[PDB]
Amino acid sequence: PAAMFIVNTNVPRASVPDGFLSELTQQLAQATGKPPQYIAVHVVPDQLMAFGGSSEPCALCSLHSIGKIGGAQNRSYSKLLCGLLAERLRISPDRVYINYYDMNAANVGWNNSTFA
Amino acid sequence: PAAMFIVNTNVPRASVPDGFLSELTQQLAQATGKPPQYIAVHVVPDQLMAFGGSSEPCALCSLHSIGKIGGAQNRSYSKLLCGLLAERLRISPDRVYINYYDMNAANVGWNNSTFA
Amino acid sequence: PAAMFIVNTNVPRASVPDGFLSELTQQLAQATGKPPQYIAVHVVPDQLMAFGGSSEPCALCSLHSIGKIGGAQNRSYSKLLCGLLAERLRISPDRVYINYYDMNAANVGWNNSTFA
Ligand SMILES: CC(C)C(=O)c1c(C(C)C)nn2ccccc12
Ligand SMILES: [Cl-]
Ligand SMILES: [Cl-]
Ligand SMILES: [Cl-]
Ligand SMILES: [Cl-]
Ligand SMILES: [Cl-]
Ligand SMILES: [Cl-]
Repeated sequence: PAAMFIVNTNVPRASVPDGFLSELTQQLAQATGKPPQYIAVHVVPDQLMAFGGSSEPCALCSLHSIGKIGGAQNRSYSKLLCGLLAERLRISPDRVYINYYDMNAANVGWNNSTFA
Repeated sequence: PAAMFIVNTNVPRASVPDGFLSELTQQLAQATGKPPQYIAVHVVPDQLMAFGGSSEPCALCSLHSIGKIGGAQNRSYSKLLCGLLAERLRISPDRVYINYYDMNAANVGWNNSTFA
Repeated sequence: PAAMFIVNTNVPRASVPDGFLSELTQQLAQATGKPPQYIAVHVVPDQLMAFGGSSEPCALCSLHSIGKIGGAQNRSYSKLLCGLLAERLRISPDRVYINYYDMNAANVGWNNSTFA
């Protein structure tokens, strides 16, 4: 099992609250049902980005996961993650995209091998 | 509908025009047939990169879109995007890769939900 | 053909050895059997990341390739790449993920066209 979440945003680094990586780890572990040991997170502030031609605060994110991806699940993840970006980074949820990827275990490397 | 274009390059931030993200937004809106509101753009300069073993200017890019991806369309997008990168960032078109992704609406989160 | 490898890490830039990009290019050319001219590499240090809730050294990587991706092949790449990250960046192999992508030629743009 593995899942990784990346958020790219134009919000300044100083605006990312202390503990944000830990919150994302914890809340994604809950949402996906995976042990937090297997969750990786990456937050990239201060980016040169635009959404709909506006450079107001926005985010482009991805969640790659071995399983636990699907229509209803992804709706739930989007409510969780957009809520966090709004409440913690002050980004409007209508200025967030999250791309979701269901990875085959054979296509995820870890510890000198793969999960297959 | 949604599309997102990301360009990672070793060219310096000062060499990225201030209007580039808007230029990309408008040209991609035209190319995909989508209103510009649905187009997001992310440019990442000053990267540590090599292309073919050389660190002359280069770009690694991706275009993710809900639909409007396919053999012929992608041939056309490559001309558009190579043209823009050549003119505005001074990158030779033979030092550009663009990975194309046709996303299912169910796998694109936006505004606390997905597009499905 | 085409292949591209990206490594995102929290390790500082100063700890990435001189010659690291060239080592990645050459080792990936050997591993994939593709000429180095077709291989692009991208290293992104100093990132805000966590792996398993910890911000000890870690890496999130991806290898996109037209072909040369599969169960056994990916195991082999993971041993190679984790080995390099361990010896050169001092990152433990159990704090590395590598996502592997077999791209269709029609979905890889280069030089005003695609590979199809
Ligand atoms: C024949 C073309 C499509 C090709 O494979 C490439 C060529 C030619 C010169 C064989 N150079 N090159 C550099 C980076 C990526 C791809 C290529
Ligand atoms: Cl589901
Ligand atoms: Cl996969
Ligand atoms: Cl098409
Ligand atoms: Cl998809
Ligand atoms: Cl294989
Ligand atoms: Cl593909």
